[PDB]
Amino acid sequence: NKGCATCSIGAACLVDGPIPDFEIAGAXGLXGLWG
Repeated sequence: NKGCATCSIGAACLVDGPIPDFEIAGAXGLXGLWG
């Protein structure tokens, strides 16, 4: 959806590898995953 534009980036901490820890910096991406 055009609503979740404030965080079109996407949810990805990367803490599941390099170990940067919940490095999302914009979970808004979820707003787009649905619309």
